[PDB]
Amino acid sequence: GRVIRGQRKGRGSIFKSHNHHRKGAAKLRHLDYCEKKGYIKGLVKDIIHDPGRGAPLAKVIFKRTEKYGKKEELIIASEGMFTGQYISCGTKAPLSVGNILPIGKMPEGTLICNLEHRTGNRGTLVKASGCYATVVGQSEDGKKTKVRLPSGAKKTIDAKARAMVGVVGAGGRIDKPILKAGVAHHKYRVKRNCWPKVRGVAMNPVEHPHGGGNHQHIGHPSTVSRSAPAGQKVGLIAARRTGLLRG
RNA sequence: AAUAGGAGUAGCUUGGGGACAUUCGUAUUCAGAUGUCAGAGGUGAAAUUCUUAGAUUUUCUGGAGACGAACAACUGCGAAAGCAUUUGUCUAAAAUACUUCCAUUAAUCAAGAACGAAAGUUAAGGGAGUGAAGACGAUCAGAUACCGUCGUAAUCUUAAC
RNA sequence: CAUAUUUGGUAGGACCCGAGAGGCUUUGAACUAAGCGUGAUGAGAUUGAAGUCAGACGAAAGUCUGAUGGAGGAUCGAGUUGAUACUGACGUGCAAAUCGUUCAUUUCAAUCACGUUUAGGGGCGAAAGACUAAUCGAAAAGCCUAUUAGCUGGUUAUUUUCGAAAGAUCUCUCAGGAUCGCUGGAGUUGAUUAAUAUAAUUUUACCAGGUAGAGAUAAUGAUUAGAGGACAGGGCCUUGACCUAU
RNA sequence: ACAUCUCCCUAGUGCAGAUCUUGGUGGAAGUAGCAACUAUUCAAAUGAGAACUUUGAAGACUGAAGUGGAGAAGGGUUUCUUGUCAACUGUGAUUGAACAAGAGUUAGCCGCUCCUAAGGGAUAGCUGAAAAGUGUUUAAAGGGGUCCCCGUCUCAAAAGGGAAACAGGUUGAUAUUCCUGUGCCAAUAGUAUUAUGAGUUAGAUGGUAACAUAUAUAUAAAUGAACUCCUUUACAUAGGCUUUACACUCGGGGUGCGUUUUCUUUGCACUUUACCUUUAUAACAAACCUUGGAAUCAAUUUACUUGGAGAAGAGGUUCGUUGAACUCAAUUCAAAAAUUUGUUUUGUAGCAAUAGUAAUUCGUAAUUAUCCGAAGUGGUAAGGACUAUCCUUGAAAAAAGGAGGGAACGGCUUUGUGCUUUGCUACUCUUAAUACUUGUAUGAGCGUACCAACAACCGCAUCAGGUCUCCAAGGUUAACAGCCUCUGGUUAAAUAGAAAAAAGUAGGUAAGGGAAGUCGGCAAAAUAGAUCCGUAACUUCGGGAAAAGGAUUGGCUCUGAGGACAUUAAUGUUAACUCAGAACUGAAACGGACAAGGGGAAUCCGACUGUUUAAUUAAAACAUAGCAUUGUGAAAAGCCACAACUGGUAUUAACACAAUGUGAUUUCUGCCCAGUGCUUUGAAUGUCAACUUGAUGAAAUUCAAUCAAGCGCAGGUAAACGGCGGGAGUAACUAUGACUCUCUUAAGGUAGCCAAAUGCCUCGUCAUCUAAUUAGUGACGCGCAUGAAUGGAUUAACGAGAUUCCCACUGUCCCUACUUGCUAUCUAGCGAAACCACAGCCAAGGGAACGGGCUUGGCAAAAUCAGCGGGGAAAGAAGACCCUGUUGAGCUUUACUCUAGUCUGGCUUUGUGAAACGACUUAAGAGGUGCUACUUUUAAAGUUGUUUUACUUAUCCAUUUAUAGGGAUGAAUUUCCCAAUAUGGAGACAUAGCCAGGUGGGGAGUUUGACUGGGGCGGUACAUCUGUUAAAUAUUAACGCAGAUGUCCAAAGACAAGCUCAAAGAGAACAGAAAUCUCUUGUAGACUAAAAGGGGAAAAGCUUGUUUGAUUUCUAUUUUCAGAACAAGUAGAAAACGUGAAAGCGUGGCCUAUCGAUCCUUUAUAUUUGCAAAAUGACGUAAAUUACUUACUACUGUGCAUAUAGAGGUGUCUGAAAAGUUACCACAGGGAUAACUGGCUUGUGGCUGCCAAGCGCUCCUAGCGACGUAGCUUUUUGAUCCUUCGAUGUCGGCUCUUCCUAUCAUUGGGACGCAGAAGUCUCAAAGUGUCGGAUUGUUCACCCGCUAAUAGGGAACGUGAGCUGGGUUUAGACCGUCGUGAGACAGGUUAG
Repeated sequence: GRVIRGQRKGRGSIFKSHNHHRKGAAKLRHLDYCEKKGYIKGLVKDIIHDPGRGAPLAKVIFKRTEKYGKKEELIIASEGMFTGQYISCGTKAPLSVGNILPIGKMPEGTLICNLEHRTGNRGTLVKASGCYATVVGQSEDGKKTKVRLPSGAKKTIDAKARAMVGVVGAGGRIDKPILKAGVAHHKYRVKRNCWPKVRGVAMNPVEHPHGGGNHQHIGHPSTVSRSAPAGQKVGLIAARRTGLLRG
């Protein structure tokens, strides 16, 4: 028939992300010898808003270890971070909020954010506003550490991999309801080309397979296998249970 | 200076009074193991139910929610509602004592206000057991009930009511 | 056998003309769609949120009342952007959608410009199969291509001679085809001896019949009456059936 | 230049036609027409000629959102002057944006040009046959530095960023650009001179401070390297406050003109001032500093702001506005004083009056005189300080600037080696100018007309269309509105004139009533501005709301309220306009024109602001917040793209991304996991692939064996798809049925809801509204076919929403009339088209069944002008409807066949050890019936295959400018101990390649018969068999009739032999109507496998005996019929037999039915064959023996191929492997075929009869009239398919006319069951009449009312170039039911 909207989205085109307002990639400090063996203290010089990210960025100054003068990083701002706050990063760094530490050096039940799945990958996990991970265990012979993702899922990473003490800024953001369609427009204007998000069942069956039927019938199961073709994967892929969640 | 009232001061006074943090125990439950081999659960009496893919039963780890038993009483505190693990913090309270201070401040109170079990509402968590609803097996003259097995909403916490 | 010409059949454009299409390679986003960057543009009025002040009452908690204040995808609203209705005018137009009057829109999901992105079973779509340059349920350009068409239309001087069928069989066959029938040409045989062969004809012989007719007293199926006789019903008598000729 | 007919060859060889092709041309026709946009007149001039050329005078208009200026796109000499009139300038034409000849656009400073962005193109790579797809990503690469330190490139904005020019003048046409004047900017090489200030005997100063300081012609010059850090460039929206400028107004003096009978100390015009001088100062909102030290809070804005983290106060300083303000400068005199203040005189601060304006005189073109005092409005624009909002915080680089840092450092003379130590003291900097040398030592290139539409661009064109941006006067007013005015512009629009009716169109206006109108109050009218009152139900408490409903409003003369300055609380000087009150006044008229809500009572749907079908569609559809759901923790994830490599989501990370469903609020969301889905666990486990492994054979082969997934088994899931019953009985009246019973499911509909845009029946029943209610509204609810995220139920606000009603209101209507403009009309001018077989009076007839022509009748006498719509089955477009095609296309599925995707298994890439598990080999032993022969057990001894695991170098990922080996809100630049692949992570699994099973409407390609009383459900008349239809040989059709068929049979076959059946009567224990037995009678009345019809009695039936001929081979034939096939038969023949005593009979069934090509498969069969140069018995039988000896032999490997014979099947049966769907559709045909008329018929409908049994007290017939029976008609409905599908416009209403009679009334009568009054049946009669509403889509129907009565029909179902568009019936949409679905519905609804 005619290609479905989700399949059309991957052709790239006008569906590339709206990066104009966005201030640079939010990746943490890279691992180095100074971080590995000791620690570095830096100063948070400014806090700035990014709208692609759910929370602010923090402009942090370190002094060039291999050379001379001042170097600026962009860290994700923890809640309770402030301008003129001192941030410490490294193996021998003290335990305190917003510090950047290997997960092995956290005491259990601590709350942390900006986890990395491998050492020096620069905070690839736990980046959204108000969010946090919990350390849920430390290996008896070391090397591994067990942490709990903000989904509630438990995962085991190497102890060497870094994370950032405390919770991400701008928490409770989802608690306010969306007031109006213009507010929704302003949100999508800085995000992605993705909206208005029209129903599939309304359309021609030709142009979305939930479509057709004189009185807008679905006419076929809405639960789809993950083994299905991409153009067939319009419905609920690999749906273990459907209906209202209960218990 | 009231066998009235208020305020003070004193004592390693008192107590499950209130709030916040903290911490322990146990059963239960889940997951990971563990060893068995036929039944195990369940009742007026059974069946529904679970079990050879190893149930029930044994012992161990790790997690989780829940509660605080026995001790514990013609026992304590609280305005009442209500309040029982450990320690800490912030708090209030009454009596006793007083050759301490005040000098009638009082009593009970339409109006108005605060707090107010259980359930109910609304939102976030959390959601183990228990378990309104609901589902089966019976029971029985029939039984939509008592009884059995399963089991959502709720019970728990925060935030409003 | 060779050769000349013919006519018929078959393949080819094959009597000329006619589709809807299908494939291949390019070209378009000046319109229009959605997105982006850089810029602009939006008379005038109306309502009067929060906060602030003042005053009043209230033991208290608190409550009122008047200003101030200046909120809102708030209100009306010229214009701008549209385009509801008059099924208005117009309907060989001023115009292959205009014009008049009415009406919606007017501070935001706003409007406008320019530049820019995404291209054909592809895009893009606040979904109507919408739009993608007077082009769309698959754009434009060129080609395979003179595509194919059992179907529609047309198919050109003269005289003379013979002159039909619209039955049949099989057919994914019923608007068609093939093959039979009927027709023509060409030849040969027979014929010329008033004949024999021969014949949509009768004659005399000779058969074969079961339709019209006719029948119920011949059978079958019906079917209306009485009469004569030796198992049953009614209330020793009567009714029937049943036999027998009608 | 032409012939040949003398003969003969050859051909692009003969036209009326093809909606033929091409070209020309007519009738239509001097007609249609030249109608947007308020208007021209007079005179003159030019010229051949003037309504529309030019000049003047008038009249007018555009009316600062301008037909006015400017600019962008686009055009491109269209510009301008000078000519000019063949054609053009839809009239005229002397005009011209036509034609001809020329002329004309001048830049260091305005743009472009430059910079980067969104973007684009490449290098580096890497893929891909290439083409291309990508773009730092596995690089030995443009800059700065005494060999070192940095670095992907490149194009991309004529509105972002971006140095630097203004004023006046001037041309026929350009001017920021030419000219005059004044400036501004960037560079501006070397050397030598000079002047300018610094510093020296290697870097100034003041100020407590914030900070300030060079005034040289010229504010020049105030040390500084590497290496660093900032800042400008550089940014949203909204609301007020404020400052300046231009604009606008008033008042005074000065100038000229204007009005001037009368009045006016009047009206108008002019009274000018730029950049540039870090312009100097003044002023002010801010910011900051010194002092100061505040609760009794103060300072303070429209707004709140600020303060011991130091406010008020006092005194400064800075920035920004501004741009001659103010002592600003000079001079003067007085005082300060060894430099400062006061007073006088000057000056538009320079630019600057010489330039501008109004003037004034004087002619070759020159002079003179003039040019300024106060203020107010708040319209533009900009800035400022602020304040608020975002689940959104609002580009970048080039370029420029500031700060940190502390590298480097006189000149002369001289040893030693550009470096170092000694001796000496105008020197070292720094701007500008000059001279001299060094290529020629200053200013690149492009654009610059005109239009910007009122004719230059796009629209096929001087097209009422479209087309971006800025400039914005006066009055009225809220006002950039509307109306009128000044500046500037224009009076051209494809024409004029004359006349003025119809008709048209744009407008007006109308008595009395007031929606009786129609689809609907459509249209039109009424309302309407402000100020003052007053404002309900209901409500999510915000709204409703300008609700509703009232009142007031002119002009004049008064009164009050609201400022600013300065004299000590009073007195003065002095302003803008707005409000409020009161008199008087008038035709109570007054928002006067001008703009300018109609409302209410309700129902229904969508909550809302939003959006949509460009040109028939704005909504009830879509979006939307809100609710809910699924998947995914990550480079080996989700989700998507690409051929490949590689991308995108992703500058991402669960408060996230992707995928869905529902759709504000409110209230809730019952049951079912069976079905169809999706999903969870797996060797116990059924099935289930390649490779692999073993067994077999001589091998090919043939066999087994193997934890693959999948399915299957077993769970989970309904806010997955979806679904949600039927009967009986039952209560002291009557009724119903809580209650009882029951079959049945996966569950049997719970909360609700209703004849609702949801109820077939149905216009359901009751109310209520009305006058009348199929409508509306409230109800009821066994509901064809309501109902719970298919979201149900309920909702205020809200609507270019759908619907009803009421009030005001009205020319909708009674019932039309009068009127204006513009047209029409007539003239002059210019001047088409569609259409057109030939044509053009009727009536009837026949006819292809409705004729303009034909036949017979009526008839029929030129030419026209103005109209009009009866006809030309008028025009058009190859019927969009319907049917048909072995044409399509679109769409869907559990149609057929695939396939991208995807999962899983296998092999390669793919290495190295260790442990555990098996096999094999070597060592030692053992056992057996005569110098000679054989076989077995044990080592975990030696080698090898497997499972587990460790290791990394393969491989893969990540990371960084590839930066110390491991262990205890400053500033950073010239340990100790242990140790001796860029870094981690993953890793022989991935991955990739190649195979393989599975999944796979994501995508591809395709199929979805025929007959057919149209199409379709149905049937088979589609292969067949009987009788009959069938008309006496035979032949013969229909969806003719009555039927049968797809077999059955080891006997029900074959032969022989014997027998006679059905029945009836008469008899016999149990025993009867039927049981068995007997006698008599018995032409078949039985039976013959099965249909129906034929035939059959010593049988063809029944019983019995023997058997398998129901056998092999072959003809001639007969049937169907081609006289092919197949199938069925008949008569024989050649065999072998079976049976009978023999004759004989037996080649299936007593006869007429019981069935299937090619290709393919399979088993039979053969002294017959083949597998392509040869062979496979067998060296057989002989001889020979040095050997490639020599003869002679019917019988010769596996496998495949044949040949002949069957069988396995095609029932759409002379033989495709083939489902749905289109109201999104297209094409080819079709009157070979529906829906429309007509036609035939008249079943059905309607009308009229005949009769005589009854009814009519009594009485056949006054009136009736059955049971019966005859006609007529086509206003009924049918039957039909002759006519038309290259089109006869598909219902109804309105309007308008005519015909009929089968008369309802009026006229004349007849009869009566008739006393009259009536009334009833009836005849001549078609002259005349036959109505208002309510309800409808409506013929019809049905109320209410009038009437005098409210008859019935025809006219192409009267009447669409007469209208209307409500309805059936295009494309959008809704609900129910049905369909898995897409979709469907003479089911309902809205928009077209």
